[PDB]
Amino acid sequence: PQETLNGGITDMLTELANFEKNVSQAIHKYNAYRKAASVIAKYPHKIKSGAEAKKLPGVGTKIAEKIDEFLATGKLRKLEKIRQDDTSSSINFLTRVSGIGPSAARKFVDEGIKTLEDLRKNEDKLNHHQRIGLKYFGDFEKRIPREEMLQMQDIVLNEVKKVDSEYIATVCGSFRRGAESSGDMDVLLTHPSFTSESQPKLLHQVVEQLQKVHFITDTLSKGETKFMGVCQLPSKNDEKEYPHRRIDIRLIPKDQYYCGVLYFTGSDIFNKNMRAHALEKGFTINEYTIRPLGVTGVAGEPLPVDSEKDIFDYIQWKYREPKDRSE
DNA sequence: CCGACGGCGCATAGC
DNA sequence: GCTAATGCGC
DNA sequence: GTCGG
Ligand code: NA
Ligand code: NA
Ligand code: NA
Ligand code: NA
Repeated sequence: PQETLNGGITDMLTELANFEKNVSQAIHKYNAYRKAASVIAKYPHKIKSGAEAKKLPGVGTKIAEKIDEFLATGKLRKLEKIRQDDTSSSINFLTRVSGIGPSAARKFVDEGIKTLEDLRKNEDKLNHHQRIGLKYFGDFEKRIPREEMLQMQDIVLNEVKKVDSEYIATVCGSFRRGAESSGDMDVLLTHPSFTSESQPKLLHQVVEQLQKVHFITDTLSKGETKFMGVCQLPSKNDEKEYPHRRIDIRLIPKDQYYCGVLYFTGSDIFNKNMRAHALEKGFTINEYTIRPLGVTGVAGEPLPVDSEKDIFDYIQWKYREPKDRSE
């Protein structure tokens, strides 16, 4: 539905969500407000009262009251006040730097560091992740058009294959479901030599190749199974530079790969629905495995999985393509 | 009334 | 020095 | 903040 419907309500709830997470450090209220915003954003009517909204799952008595106040006055008193509170709006703002969470944002604002310029002048106080997040603050808040995702995928798959043609790499996330834009790039990597029961340089060799061709420009964190960093598409003769983008690469054991691909393809809602059905059929599906449940509820050993299809086959579901996995 | 609400890889105080 | 907890992001 | 056992 068009934002013209309940965009004022949804924006208000998301704003309240951020202050719960970033200022109050109340992650479950942050998720409460988000869930309310999501269910409202799906509702195909311009909401007329708090009681109407309360019929939706995730909207309770308090959000109903807030909606009544927003509908009658066009604002929320509590939101206006915290909006103009110098310290709270600064803590909320600083968490938009990757690497700055609620605790670091609080500590910063406590000692007078409230803006990006303040952070710039205080690099001594920033860890490595935070410095990168600052350097790319604007680029990281930009979306990635799908054409650029295809160009990024071209490079990633080419260089992975060049390191060892037995690697398997899949770009997941909404991109794999067909999305016209993406927030980051999520790469799932495996190799036949790497199983649950089997090697500490499998991920490193791929990261190193991507750094040697100057696709990966920065590293946020790197271990033996997860890389989080920054990359940038190459520009040409006299064209403007592409923004820097967030990329993650995870190395998964071959026998857990398609459980990983399924899970990191999503959507979140599809995942829950698929996991709901799997239970109803006697299986438990997590990020790693699919296991049968005994009649006492006791989980058995993980079943062999060799494609996404196998998982659908186990739970008597027709294979669905990623484009039809929105829910 | 009252606890759950996701769990885990990697970076960076307490002994 | 080692170990575990915590912040962080996803 | 909302849900549900
Ligand atoms: Na409700
Ligand atoms: Na942040
Ligand atoms: Na953030
Ligand atoms: Na080869």
